[PDB]
Amino acid sequence: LTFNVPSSPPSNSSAQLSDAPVGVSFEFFAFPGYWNDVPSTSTCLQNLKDLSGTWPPIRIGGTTQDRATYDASSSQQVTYTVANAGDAPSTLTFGPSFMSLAGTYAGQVTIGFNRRLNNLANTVAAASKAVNEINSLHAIELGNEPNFFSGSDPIAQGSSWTASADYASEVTWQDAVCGNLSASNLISAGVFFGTSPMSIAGLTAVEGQANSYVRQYCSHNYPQSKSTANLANLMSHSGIASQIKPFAKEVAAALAKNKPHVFGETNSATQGGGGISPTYGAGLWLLDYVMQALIMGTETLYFHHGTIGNCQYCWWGKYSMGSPYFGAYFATMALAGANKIAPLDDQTTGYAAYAIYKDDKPIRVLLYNSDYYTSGSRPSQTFTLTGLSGSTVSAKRLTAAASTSRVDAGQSPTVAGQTFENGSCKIQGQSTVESATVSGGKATFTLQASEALLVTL
Ligand SMILES: *[C@@H]1O[C@H](CO)[C@@H](O)[C@H](O)[C@H]1NC(C)=O
Ligand SMILES: *[C@@H]1O[C@H](CO)[C@@H](O)[C@H](O)[C@H]1NC(C)=O
Repeated sequence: LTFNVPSSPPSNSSAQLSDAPVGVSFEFFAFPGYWNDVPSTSTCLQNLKDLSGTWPPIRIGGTTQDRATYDASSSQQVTYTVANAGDAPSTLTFGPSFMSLAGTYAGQVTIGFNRRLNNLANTVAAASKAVNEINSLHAIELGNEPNFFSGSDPIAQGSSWTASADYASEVTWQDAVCGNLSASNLISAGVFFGTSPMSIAGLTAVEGQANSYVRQYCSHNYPQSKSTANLANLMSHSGIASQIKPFAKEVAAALAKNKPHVFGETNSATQGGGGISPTYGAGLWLLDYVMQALIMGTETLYFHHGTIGNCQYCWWGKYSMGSPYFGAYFATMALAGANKIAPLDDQTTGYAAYAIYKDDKPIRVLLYNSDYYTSGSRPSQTFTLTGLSGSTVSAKRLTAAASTSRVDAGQSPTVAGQTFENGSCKIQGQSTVESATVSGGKATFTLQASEALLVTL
């Protein structure tokens, strides 16, 4: 199989990309623990900034943002109790210094505040403090996954919680927050899990003049639950194309309002992840999902990091690295300084090829073999690229022993031979770069099942 690399961006290219499309979401209550108690956080984020030149954008939110109340007179960043360190708190408070800690991050920061408890004055005070403390503030969410609120939540005001109820609530909360802050272009609106029963298409229809308050429209996407866990299905190249397709309408609806779309919270599987979430294959999902989502028109994807020590989809923890970080790293490397990406394949098979442009010139090609592999002879697929200049190209390979490979259990993936230190996220090992001949403007590469290859032109 053979892909031509066009000399300028194809018609099915992505829009002009963000300086750092691969971002990170941190569970609200846990954010200070990530900054204070998890030495890998600093280095894992610095490694990605080292590739792209831009700090990964971050988002601080999740279900616990709708369990949280702002305490203007607390000198604590976050105050809560849990019976078991693996549990998320049922209630918590956060001080101004929570926003101050967010404000120490140099990359774009999105922070999520509470709408479920209907404490509008308290959320307005939190928003004003966020604007004062967070120089790199990007956006503020007013409620997380409002599609999961019910008639028993304060925000529902003793009436059924419907899509229409949410959309009207969001307009009122956008107007109150922005009116109080004399602000516009600030709110990360929707924040919906999937596209039903609430959608960006429905919300945008209702926003009217409240769109000037919106910074971006936000979707959450988790392809699987612990119950639908299937690693082959997750990482499948054509399966990813199907999986994201319902969001195309959402992206269209945001961009029609001249507002970017984001996946402001996304990861492989729900409830902190299941048995497939810590695997290399989940990293390969992440890599390909990022590329397809950006071509679809999303600006940024923010990959969720949950309870410290009880999070299967996390890129890192206190003591160990996670296989999925390799997908985030490789994605960041593929996109670094790039203006555009285009799909060279038709997304009907397991095999992907993407041309990556800078200044409307092809600079890299990303190749992906999504075939699932755990035992026996490992299959492979040859990829031929045409329209190349020169005598030679270089490549870096992402591989591991198996689709199931976990860093714990000692089957760390490698990115061009390198790994990341448990407990620090420091880069380890000698980088190996592959060479391939160019003859008649053609080069051929071989990817084993469950591999990716980044070719530099
Ligand atoms: C600001 O917030 C309050 C709720 O605290 C709301 O009643 C009021 O209408 C808001 N003011 C403006 C100007 O939007
Ligand atoms: C993108 O367009 C190219 C032609 O320029 C076509 O070969 C390829 O299949 C297309 N891919 C998709 C996913 O539309």
